[PDB]
Amino acid sequence: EKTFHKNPIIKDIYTADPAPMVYGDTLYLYTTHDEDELVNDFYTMNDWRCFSTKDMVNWTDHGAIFSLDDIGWADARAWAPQAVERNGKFYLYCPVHKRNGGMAIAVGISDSPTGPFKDLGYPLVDEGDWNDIDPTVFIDDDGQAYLYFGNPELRYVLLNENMITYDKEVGIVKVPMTEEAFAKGSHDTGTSYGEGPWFYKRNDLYYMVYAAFGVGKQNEHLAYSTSDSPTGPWKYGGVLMTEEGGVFTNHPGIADFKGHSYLFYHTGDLPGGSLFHRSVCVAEFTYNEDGTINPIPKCDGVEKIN
Ligand SMILES: [Ca+2]
Repeated sequence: EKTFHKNPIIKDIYTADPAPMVYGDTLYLYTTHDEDELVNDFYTMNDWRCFSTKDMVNWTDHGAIFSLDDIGWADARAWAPQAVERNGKFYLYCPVHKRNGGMAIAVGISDSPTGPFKDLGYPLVDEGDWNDIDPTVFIDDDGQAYLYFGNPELRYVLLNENMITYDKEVGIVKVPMTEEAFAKGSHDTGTSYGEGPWFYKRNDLYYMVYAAFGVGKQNEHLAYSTSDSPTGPWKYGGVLMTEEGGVFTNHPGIADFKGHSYLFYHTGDLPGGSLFHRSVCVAEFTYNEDGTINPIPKCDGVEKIN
């Protein structure tokens, strides 16, 4: 019986920007995909992948579940996604380049967590600028869903119950980009907030985890902030994972599965790995009693769970 799985999770394909979703007895891990053959020696990202597990050590590869070619209005940049389930359907939020436009958020819909996903037909969020990447979605206890996104500015909308529209009266809301919320740092706002927001609630505390840029630093680390409310005010928490052992990017995804807590992240540790050929990894961790989280070291692998 296999009882351990050594990182990186998947070894025959380069993956990044992990977004776990637990539904019932199964954890589904959605990722971006760094092509084996790079175009112009640079990031080459066309489709999204899904890998599932029932036990954290045996993984099933579902291949491409959605792609830029499935989105009629988008031409480039299959960037960090997140999926969510609601009312018997699965929604995949994907940041992409809108042809002849800026960065927009697509929503794909499927009756299955492993697709194939069908694009809505037009963008869900489309402000005309280049900020709105790396969406994260969470459905709160009161039934209100939120969609956060952005680099270098964190923004959100209130998603409606159908998950394919948002409240246009509230519109797109900007988060104040303060040191109080996101620490001092080297990103465009002068705070450490970078990209890859990951929004959720656990035991009456809300969390915003993100890729971050420290003062005087070039590479991303992972950090987090907290709030008593889903829309703030956000207060800086601390470092969740340092840059050590990583590549220029890191990107967080957190899930509880069968009573255990996991941080998914990425590195360039696969054979032939690099900043453009990444690999998703996972570390188990535990929360402090007061809801804070100590820094998580990079991890050799995880144990089977039941
Ligand atoms: Ca993400």
